[PDB]
Amino acid sequence: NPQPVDTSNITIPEKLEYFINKYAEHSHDKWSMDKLANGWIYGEIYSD
Repeated sequence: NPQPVDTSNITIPEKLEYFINKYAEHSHDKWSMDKLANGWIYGEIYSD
């Protein structure tokens, strides 16, 4: 039985919000670079 531990009994510290932001630019940057490497094109219109 996969039992992830309960999560409602904890709250995110406020000091970690800046941290969450930073790792999110980290992830966005790596996602941008690797999709550019794979061939995803950058532009001003959304065309899959």
